[PDB]
Order: sequence, then structure tokens, then C-alpha cells
Amino acid sequence: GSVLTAIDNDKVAVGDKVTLTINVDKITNFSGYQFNIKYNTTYLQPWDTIADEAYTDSTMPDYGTLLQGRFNATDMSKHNLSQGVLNFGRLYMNLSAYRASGKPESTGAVAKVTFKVIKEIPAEGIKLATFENGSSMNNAVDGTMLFDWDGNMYSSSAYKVVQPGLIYPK
Repeated sequence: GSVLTAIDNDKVAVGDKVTLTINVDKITNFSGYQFNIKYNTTYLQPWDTIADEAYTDSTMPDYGTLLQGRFNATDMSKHNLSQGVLNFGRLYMNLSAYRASGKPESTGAVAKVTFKVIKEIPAEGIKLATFENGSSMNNAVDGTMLFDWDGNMYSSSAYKVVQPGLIYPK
């Protein structure tokens, strides 16, 4: 399987918002994730679209469609925005209830992160973000940890992380 992303709009002007939607695909019996994501603080400012305010170091990103079942999901968000690092995750704690649902998740959106563009993007573009080890995430795969509903952690041989694409100036 894979972790992979989509960018809503490739071309941005200063003040525009651009959203990275983060998906998993073919992650068998998916029960939770943790991500460490780096972005360039010169150009981008993570933005809370519900509050309409910049993230602080505790702000949880927007949800996707997965991890929304009633199986006692728990969120973690503990960034270092000064260093352009987002670190967050979400998981089902009640795995027994999840297993009993007969509705294993494996593909779909898990989170979205919107950024406000704060400086003109160079003509050659910039990577919107990168998944990269950091944190205290042991055995991470390119800055990601994925779990299944038996509490197994997936290895680098089970999935790949497809790095986000570029954004460009209008």
C-alpha cells in the first residue's frame, strides 16, 4: 500500500490557502497513523480553517473520512512550527469494537493540512511538504507510522510513502 497526497490548487498567490489532503491506500485493516511532516516556514504557514487562524503547536489538522468510526478515536498534535515541523496522529483505541464492526478501513483520506502562502513562491516551485523522520517515532517509514486493527505496525516493506508534489506562483 501507500501513503499519498493530493494538492487542491497548484498555483498560488500570497494570501492564498492550499490544502494537502493525505490519503492511505491498500493499508489492510488500517487503525491509525502518526506523521512527521516538514514544510518551508519562509513560504507557508499552517492554517486552521475552522477557527480561521494560524496553527499553534497544539493544533490538530483537519479530519479525512477514515478514522471516523465510533471506536474511541484519539488525536495527538504536538508541532514545532518554529522549525517547520508538524507532528500529529489519530488512532482507534477500541480495536475490539472496530474489529467487531466488520468494516475494515484501507483506503481514503486520513487528514488534511491547509497552509496560507506568506511569501511569493519562486518560479521553479517548492515542495508543498515532505514526510521525514524526526520526532521520537521509532521504526518510522519516511516519517510515517501505520497500524492495523490487531495492533501490528507496518514495515517499510509493506508500504511506501509518496512524497507531496510542488506548488507554483500564480
